[PDB]
Amino acid sequence: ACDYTCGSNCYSSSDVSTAQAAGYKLHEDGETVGSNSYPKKYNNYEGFDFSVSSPYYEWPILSSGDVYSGGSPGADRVVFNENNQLAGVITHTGASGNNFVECT
Ligand SMILES: [Ca+2]
Repeated sequence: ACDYTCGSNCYSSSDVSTAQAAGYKLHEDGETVGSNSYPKKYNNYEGFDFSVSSPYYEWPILSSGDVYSGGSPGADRVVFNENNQLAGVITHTGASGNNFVECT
């Protein structure tokens, strides 16, 4: 089964854990990767019920299972906070322009 489903993408807890670890390390190092510069600050304008406190940061999680290294980031993102706590997994799949919907 999928622990998280973003549109047609299936993710296991292992996959979110791995993506989060990479994003958080970049966060600690003050570094970013890709043309859009990830990890970047996540603003919760959609008002998703996370039980972890802000600030929040978004990092791409890839359907391939590969850790994001540049190139196309796809539509899915792992949201983590300043204390390296997982807030959730979101996606642009099925949302107009910059809206996000939560993975199921
Ligand atoms: Ca996987």
